[PDB]
Formats: sequence, C-alpha cells, structure tokens
Amino acid sequence: SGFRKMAFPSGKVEGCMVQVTCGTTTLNGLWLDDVVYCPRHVICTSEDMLNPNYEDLLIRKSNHNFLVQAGNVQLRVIGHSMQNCVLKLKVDTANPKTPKYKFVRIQPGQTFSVLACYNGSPSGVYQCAMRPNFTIKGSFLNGSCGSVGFNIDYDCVSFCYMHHMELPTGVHAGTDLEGNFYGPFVDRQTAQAAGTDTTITVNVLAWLYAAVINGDRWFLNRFTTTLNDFNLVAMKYNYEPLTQDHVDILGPLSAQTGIAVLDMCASLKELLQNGMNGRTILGSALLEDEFTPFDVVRQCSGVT
Amino acid sequence: SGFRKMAFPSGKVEGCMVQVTCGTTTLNGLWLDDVVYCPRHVICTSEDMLNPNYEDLLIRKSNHNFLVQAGNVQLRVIGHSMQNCVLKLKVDTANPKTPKYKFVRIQPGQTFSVLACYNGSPSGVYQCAMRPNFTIKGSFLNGSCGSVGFNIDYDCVSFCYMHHMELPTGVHAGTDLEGNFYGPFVDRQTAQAAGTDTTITVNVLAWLYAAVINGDRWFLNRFTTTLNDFNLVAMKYNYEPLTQDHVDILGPLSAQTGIAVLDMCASLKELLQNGMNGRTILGSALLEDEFTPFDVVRQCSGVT
Ligand SMILES: Cc1c([C@@H](C)C(=O)O)ccc2c1[nH]c1ccc(Cl)cc12
Ligand SMILES: Cc1c([C@@H](C)C(=O)O)ccc2c1[nH]c1ccc(Cl)cc12
Repeated sequence: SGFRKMAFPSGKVEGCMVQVTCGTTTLNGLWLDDVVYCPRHVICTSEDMLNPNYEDLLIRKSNHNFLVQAGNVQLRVIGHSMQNCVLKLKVDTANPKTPKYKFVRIQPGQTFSVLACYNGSPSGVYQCAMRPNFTIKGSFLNGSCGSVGFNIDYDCVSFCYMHHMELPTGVHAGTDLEGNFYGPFVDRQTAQAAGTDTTITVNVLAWLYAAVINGDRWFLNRFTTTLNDFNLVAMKYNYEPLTQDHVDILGPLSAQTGIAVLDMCASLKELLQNGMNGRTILGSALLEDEFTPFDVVRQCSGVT
Repeated sequence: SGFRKMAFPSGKVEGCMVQVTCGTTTLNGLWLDDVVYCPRHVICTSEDMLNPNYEDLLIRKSNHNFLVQAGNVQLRVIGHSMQNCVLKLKVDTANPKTPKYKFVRIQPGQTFSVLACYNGSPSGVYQCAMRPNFTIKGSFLNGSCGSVGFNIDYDCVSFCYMHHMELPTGVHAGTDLEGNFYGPFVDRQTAQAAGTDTTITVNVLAWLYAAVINGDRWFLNRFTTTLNDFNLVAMKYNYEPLTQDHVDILGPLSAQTGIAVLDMCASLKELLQNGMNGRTILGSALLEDEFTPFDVVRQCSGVT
C-alpha cells in the first residue's frame, strides 16, 4: 500500500549525461552511441538569445569549439549538425553505457521522469507531465539546459524531452530528441506566454482510482453522470474534456475496483463543485493530475 | 526556477540491489562489498510473522538456503549472521559496483530517497521523510521489503533506511542498515499503531523560503512572532515545536531572502489560523513538510 509521485530509476540515463561547452556557455548533453545531443542554444551568449540567427552563429563554429566532457574525460568531436533546435555532435567513441533506447514525441497529459543535471552531473530526479499548453512545471536553474525527460519500458529508455527554455512565468519549454519544440515555443529570449493550463482529467480519474485501491474512499458518492454532463462541469473548471478513448483507457482500473468510469466522473464532479472541505486524498489537498492511468497500474502492480 | 519533490539520482543504489530468497519468501537485498543486507523476516512465512522466534527459525537455515541473485547471476553465500533485524549474508564476490558509502541513522524530520524494488529489480524512486512518529509514508507492495532509503553527498551514498513492515494503517516501518528499527516498531505481524503524525515545522518554513525564492509570495504578511508565541499555535495545530537550533539552520535561507526566520513563522502562523483560502504555494494546497532546509538550499543552488 501507499501511493507516491514516483520517478523511473535514473541509472540508465545518468550513464548518458555529458557536459557540453561552446565558448562561455556550458550546458548538458545526452550521449547515445557515438552522438551527443544538446540544445543548439549552446552556441549563444545571453545577448544572442534575444534574436539568434542559428545558421549564422553556427558558421563560426567548428568541431573543436564544442567541448564535450564525460565524467572527467574529454570526447573527440568529429562531426556536428543542427537538426531543428538540437545539435548532434558526432564523437569518435560510442558511449559504452548506452542503454536500449527510443526517441518518442509524447502527447499532452503524458508523464515522464526528468534527470536534472548541471555540468553533465545528475543532481536529482522528479516526475513531470507534459501540460495541455505544452509547457512542463520543472525545477531547472541556469546550466540545467540539456537535461532530459524519459520513460522506461523494462530495459528500453524512451527519451521524450530535452530542456531548453524557462518562460518569464517560470514554466518550462523544450523539445523532443529530434529538436522539435513541444507547443509553440521557440529558443529565443522573447515574450512567450503559455495558454491555459487545464487539468488532465483522465489523470485525475486514474489518481482517484489509485486512492480507492489504497484505502482513501471518502469522496465516493451515490451518483453517476454521462460524458456530456461531466464535460459541462469539466469545461467550467478548466478540465480537459473526457473522451470515450479516456474511458476505455481507465477500463482496467474500473475493473479492478468495481467502480464504473462514469461513477468515478460523478465523484470528480462533486469534488469540483464542493471542494475538498479541508480533507485530503492520498495526502494531497488538490486533485493530482500528473499520474497517467498507466502509471497508476504500474505503481499499483510493482512493474520493474 | 521551479521547485519539485526531487529524489537523488538512483544509479549508485540500483547497482547494489539483489534478490534474496529463503524458502518461499523473496525480497530485496543490498549488496555492498562482499555482504548482502536484507530483512531477517526473509526466513519467515506469513504464518511465522504472527509470533516469530528469529533465533529458532534461523537454526534451521544454512548458507545454501539463502538464494542471492544479482541480475541473472547467482552469488555464492559463504557466511550469514543476524544483526538486530537484518541478516548479513557474506558472499564470495565483492559487488564491483559498490559506491563509496556510509550507514547513518537519521532523526525524525530528515528526508531521503527510496528506490522501490521488486525481486532485486528497481521499479521507481521517490522522496520520503522520517515522520516524527518514526513511520514513513511510502509506496511499498508485497515483495518490496529490503528496498532502501538513502542520501548522497557528491559520490558517497549514506544508507539510512531498509523497508521491513507495513502497519495495518498503511504507513511503513523499517530499520537503519544496522537493523535497528526507527521508533518502537517490531518485525512481527501484530497490532502496531503509530503515534501522532505531527508536521515537521522547520521543513515547512524551509519550503516557504523555497516558495519566496521561486516567486510565490502571496502568504507573506506584515507580522512577526516569537518562538514561544509561535509554538503555542504550533502545539494547537500538531506541528513540531520550533527550537533555536531550527532557527539557526534556517539562517542561510533567511539571509538569501532577507526574511527574518520569526517573520516567516508569523506568515506560517497566519496560514495555520486562516488556511490557504483556495490558494496554492508551489502548486500545493497544503503546507509541505518533506523538504529539509538542506534540501531547499541544494535544489535552489543546483548541487550535483
Ligand atoms: C553521423 C554524422 C553526423 C551526426 C551529427 C548526424 O548528422 O547524425 C555529423 C557529421 C557526419 C556524420 N557522418 C558523416 C559522414 C561523413 C562526413 Cl564528411 C560527415 C559526417
Ligand atoms: C564477515 C563475516 C560474516 C558477515 C555476515 C558479518 O558478520 O558481517 C559472516 C560470517 C563470517 C564472516 N567472517 C567470517 C570468518 C570466519 C568464519 Cl568461520 C565465519 C565468518
């Protein structure tokens, strides 16, 4: 029993973190096989970040200007290329610790673990969700750029995020491992504001199922609802509309607990309308939306 | 910017997890040098757990009855001994991945990372605090016993916890790495109830400092208090009494933000008396107490 905001074990990812320096800028890189991936803004000064012409700035850079250090040993850069907002530095040595891996572009509402790094050294690991406005609420200080987000399926690491920017509002923006930003964000120090940070409804319902499994049942009521009726309330509360696809994904949790998905929606509806009244669910005073239905199943079954 | 419930990178600890089986019971062990540490209740069936005589049950066990598997390779057990509530299995091979390490017995209010494991395989990592009633609120299912809690100081892992029990209330109990339980708990399936789970006041104040540093300042008021006056309110709200030692530990956070420790106590006092009024602090609707002042400094400075 017990339910925690849990990250994946980070060992496989720690073995990939390197330090990348270009001029006076130092950030993190991800070393997989003989390639080091890092934000292309490593070539920028804070002045350049106001209006960077990346192709032009890159003309002045050669392989020897990209200093890559893995632990305390320097890697030899034998090639470099820019793919969207990431630089790929080809090195002469394949990372001996390269895990089985994939590059995946996640959807909003999906969760992942971030290994926050500074100067190629891991400092901590925490769990995130890609928000419906394509920002993440992370913990990133100067030097953390190039830290990556990931999920693990047994022994295969699926890298889904690379940290690039902190918006003036304190939220974070970044790219998948092909260098395409999530959402409308760009790697430029400019006024970039996020849209509405709606709540990931399917995740909140999955977390209400985790709560029932772990003994917190006070919020269960005698009501039911329909998707349309539920969605009128979700709209009013800035919650994502619930679809039949979400109902289907919650199927296994519904089966395990015997609580129909629409009955859990009705409990959620009353919680939205009435609040918590000073009570908590799984030690939280708000409805948690950063556990997917897969995360709840995984944690409630002990997948390794 | 941004402040998250962050765990230490778990790689160094993942390299130490092994599977230990005795008869029909399988749990986790911690392999450091040529020793594997695991809960002594590995020798018990669920029937034995009602009233186990560990010395007597251990007489029927030989080195060859303890099956230790590291990954998919079996380790040879050449000695075994019981130290308090842990078994130490001497193996013929030193763990090649043994990090620099210490065994420390923590105080209530101290935080640590747990690497939840099943069958010697890491499933996830999360941050905990040793509660003032010596329980932890973890996420542990059957098979998770032997999972460990730890902190890291650069390259040295200080192991402070080993998971042994889940109380009927769903909270968790365990030992330090010398096998002494935290608090009054025993490794017996019996009625064991926890005392008052008070709030770790110094941690909540450290987290209010993290909130000010990260821009959440609405709760700051025009008041101050004294330790005695603050403690009258802390007592009423089941908060730990604040001491001059706690005020001293918050010194660096006070200096960095320019908010006197007693002024932050007065903000905390008003939050206790008035509630949050539907507002949040660092995305939480309750006062978080599982960040120590050291954790706040570390996360707000990017220590690796
Ligand atoms: C894989 C790769 C890279 C990486 C960065 C990549 O583009 O994936 C960069 C540069 C080169 C490269 N293969 C080469 C073969 C011939 C020559 Cl002349 C250059 C390169
Ligand atoms: C370190 C150690 C252990 C571990 C479990 C320990 O007690 O720390 C267990 C058993 C033995 C041991 N050294 C030995 C030397 C001679 C003999 Cl006859 C037995 C043992």
